[PDB]
Amino acid sequence: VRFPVPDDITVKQATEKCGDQAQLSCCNKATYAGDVTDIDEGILAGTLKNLIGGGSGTEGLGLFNQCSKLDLQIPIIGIPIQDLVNQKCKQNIACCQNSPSDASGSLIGLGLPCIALGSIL
Repeated sequence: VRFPVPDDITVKQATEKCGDQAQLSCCNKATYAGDVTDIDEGILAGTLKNLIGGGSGTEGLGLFNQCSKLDLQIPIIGIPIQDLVNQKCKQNIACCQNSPSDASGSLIGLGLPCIALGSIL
């Protein structure tokens, strides 16, 4: 992971940070679009930009493979538990678009389009 997620970010906070259409996912393999030439970062950035809203961090954007989604813990279930993403994950933590579109989604199923949360800070 080139852009690590702050250890003090809970799974809930991380989800809020990446937007309502994004969920944290931990992938064992990561391909960044700017690191490879056969992938157009501009296309991926276009769709992922919707999750960024306002900011810049395409340097952590690309295709993520061998990934598993992180399930949200219950926000304050009586006990004030602060479930930190780095505490349950030892894999590359990224935020993935939970919107199946036929543009930059269906015809590029070589991996999961996601962005490293550390890139959007």
